[PDB]
Amino acid sequence: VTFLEKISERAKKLNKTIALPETEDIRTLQAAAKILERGIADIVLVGNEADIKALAGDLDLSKAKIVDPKTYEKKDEYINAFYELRKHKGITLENAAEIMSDYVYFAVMMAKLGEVDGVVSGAAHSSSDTLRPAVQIVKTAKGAALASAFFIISVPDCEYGSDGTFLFADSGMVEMPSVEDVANIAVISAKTFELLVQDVPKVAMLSYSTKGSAKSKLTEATIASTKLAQELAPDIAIDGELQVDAAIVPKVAASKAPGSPVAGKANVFIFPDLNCGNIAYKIAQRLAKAEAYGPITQGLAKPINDLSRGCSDEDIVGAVAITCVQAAAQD
Amino acid sequence: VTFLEKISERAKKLNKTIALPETEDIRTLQAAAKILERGIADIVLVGNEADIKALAGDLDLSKAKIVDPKTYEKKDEYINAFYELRKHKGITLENAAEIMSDYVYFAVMMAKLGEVDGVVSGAAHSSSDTLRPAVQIVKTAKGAALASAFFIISVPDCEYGSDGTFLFADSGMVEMPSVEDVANIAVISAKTFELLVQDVPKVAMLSYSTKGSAKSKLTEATIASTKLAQELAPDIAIDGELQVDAAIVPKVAASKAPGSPVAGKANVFIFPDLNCGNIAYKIAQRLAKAEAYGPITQGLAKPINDLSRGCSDEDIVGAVAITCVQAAAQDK
Ligand SMILES: *SCCNC(=O)CCNC(=O)[C@H](O)C(C)(C)COP(=O)(O)OP(=O)(O)OC[C@H]1O[C@@H](n2cnc3c(N)ncnc32)[C@H](O)[C@@H]1OP(=O)(O)O
Ligand SMILES: *SCCNC(=O)CCNC(=O)[C@H](O)C(C)(C)COP(=O)(O)OP(=O)(O)OC[C@H]1O[C@@H](n2cnc3c(N)ncnc32)[C@H](O)[C@@H]1OP(=O)(O)O
Repeated sequence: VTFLEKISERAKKLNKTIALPETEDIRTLQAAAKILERGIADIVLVGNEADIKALAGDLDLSKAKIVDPKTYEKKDEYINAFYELRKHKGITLENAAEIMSDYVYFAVMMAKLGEVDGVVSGAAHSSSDTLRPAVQIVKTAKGAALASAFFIISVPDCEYGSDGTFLFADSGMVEMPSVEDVANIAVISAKTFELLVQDVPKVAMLSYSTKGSAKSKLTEATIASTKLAQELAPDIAIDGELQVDAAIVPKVAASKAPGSPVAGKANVFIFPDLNCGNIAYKIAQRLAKAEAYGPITQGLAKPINDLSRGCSDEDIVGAVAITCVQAAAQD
Repeated sequence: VTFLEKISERAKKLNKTIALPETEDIRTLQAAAKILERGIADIVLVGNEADIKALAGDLDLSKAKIVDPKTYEKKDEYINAFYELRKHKGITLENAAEIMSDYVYFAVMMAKLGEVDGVVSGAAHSSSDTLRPAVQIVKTAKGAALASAFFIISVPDCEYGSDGTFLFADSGMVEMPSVEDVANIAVISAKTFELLVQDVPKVAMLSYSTKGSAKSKLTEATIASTKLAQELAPDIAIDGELQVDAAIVPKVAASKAPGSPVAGKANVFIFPDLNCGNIAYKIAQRLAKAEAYGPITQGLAKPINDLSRGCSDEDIVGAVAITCVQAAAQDK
């Protein structure tokens, strides 16, 4: 039972390494130490040993590496690395001596420079601002035209989706996707779903309309995205426009949506905009009592995930596990 | 059902009259028979008497009034009214004659001109065909706003909303409402909610943002719609922009929207557009197990309601009752 227990039992086998820059926060050190007791990941604590000494009390962070930006033996490599990408903005060479003191920035760069598989922060830092440094240093992947935030949504006592589990996107970051984002989000989401849920993605591109039923500007920015998509990733099951019932309910799909590759079996939900995306996930979580995991970022070169201002050592452990499974994508 | 049980019993004490123009469908007659038996409404059957009786069988329709558009007292008045209503659109006197021979058109006119309180149709007939006359003839209450479509949404084992009961709008009809449309749907939805559910409305103008947590044209529109609504109806509890969790989860409301007159106890959800509105209702119904009632139309000067292909005679009975309660906005 449970997305996250499955995810961490797979991370235990991937042997990925994640950086944790928030070493002046307690729950982070609890995570590291739990992470290592369980074999979920090797870990690098970007921080300060003296500071961490009187934070990690009855905890064993021995197995974990400790890296200090202002001491660490490749410091000037990381600074050179940073200045080169950011120099286009009129930022000086020593101004990389700023920014690259941030354990966050330092952590993110270790990932880029191959020294780590991914990074997880944002526990008491800031939830829009882990993304910029991730964007500054790492940026998008390959067939990733953009990025995205998705949620995993597991509905209890549920038969629809992948035994109750869906990916919803974008439900967390991208506010007004174009026809071409909704496109690219659909494709990235299918691969993300597939890696993380280990089931065949069947993508419903959601609307108030089911293939024909209504016609407006919105409906036109959907069928469009369906068709663009159906054609970037032709081996992928994609279909639209589909209402939620057509998408997941077969007996409805068997009137509204005959011969659909997805209608009736959908397990990925792609939303027109973040109003729809966010509203929908919250309704799933709060009214349908779904467990929601996210926001999780997709489409970056290395997985860098941002946390929530109020969550537990046990949550951070799980975020790290998810990131490990994401890093498996590029093996 | 339990929403619909309370509505049905209210209907009995309200003594309203409802036209049922869909007389060539026996569901309509089975409903109308149960409606008169149960004392829910008075009924006008628009249609041919011979034909209606023939088809009735042993249904007790003796307490219903039958009205023939081809040979009713007020035919000519109704026709001239429709011409007057509509001549500015090219409709001629001759056109008006023919268009008002329609039983639905004729029923909606009966409501406009006071001879009935409301109309229910559309069970084996497209909606656009119930809503076109509704909107052409009866039109919007005062001169204002627009007709919109709401759902009553009842989530089981839920303490949020009004014991798990919500109104969602617009989740079935208006596709791309302007800022003003959204503002009007908020005010009208609040009144609909208070009437039908009988609890104090707490209206959340939904968004992915709560009270400044993000900023886009999506968010500026929700805020604009929120503030106009607050001018339109200063005495209604209306807040925005609010995410859903802020709208209904007291603990989230406290950090995201402290001091809100709505956040944490929202019972009315107002959607940016029909993508959001429809996707939301469908997820509530399909994934949260909620019983959904709708689409029901609000904002008309008189309550006209359109059914759907798969209604039972009981589903129609219930809709009549719903319409009787919507018609008691007048009463007081
Ligand atoms: S650490 C474990 C916390 N619990 C969970 O992970 C369970 C699922 N998460 C949630 O229920 C919600 O995310 C919580 C944290 C309970 C509440 O979230 P909010 O409603 O405040 O915010 P949203 O879920 O709508 O997400 C948007 C907010 O998240 C931050 N953010 C934006 N983009 C990202 C990405 N890509 N990755 C991580 N965080 C991200 C922003 O702060 C954003 O807006 P706020 O100003 O914080 O409201
Ligand atoms: S007899 C009880 C009817 N059903 C219920 O009350 C249960 C809740 N409603 C539903 O499950 C759905 O409403 C049904 C009809 C089963 C499924 O319809 P869709 O899934 O295709 O459509 P939506 O629910 O998204 O509703 C929009 C449709 O309804 C028609 N319509 C527009 N505006 C109105 C108003 N104002 N009143 C009644 N119906 C209205 C639209 O035409 C649209 O498509 P149609 O094919 O014509 O119904």
